[PDB]
Amino acid sequence: HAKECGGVFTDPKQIFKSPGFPNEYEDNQICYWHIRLKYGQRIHLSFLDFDLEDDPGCLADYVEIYDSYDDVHGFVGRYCGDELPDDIISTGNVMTLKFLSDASVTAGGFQIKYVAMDP
Ligand SMILES: [Ca+2]
Ligand SMILES: [Co+2]
Repeated sequence: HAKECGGVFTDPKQIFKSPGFPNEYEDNQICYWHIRLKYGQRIHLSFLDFDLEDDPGCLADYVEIYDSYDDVHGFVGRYCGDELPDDIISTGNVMTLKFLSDASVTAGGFQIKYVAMDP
């Protein structure tokens, strides 16, 4: 139980896993993680593991990161393949992660850490 993932996260620190990790993710997976810390705090995001389906535009499988509390504002990047994306630091107290896999081809998945940064 199961292909369940995401929600809102307000703790100082957490490691997000792709559903099933360390098993490969499944097809047709969508997950949203919304990080919200205290006003004045920022988010240091780091990639422990990253292995998704690869294609030139990441049109199939991807993890998207937003420097905001939605998946509309402050788009920082879209990632796939087996390269570890560089660390991401938020400009504010909010960050949004979206994972999507399409109908075919799976890979190892990911573990992504965030930690609070104080002023
Ligand atoms: Ca796929
Ligand atoms: Co606007």
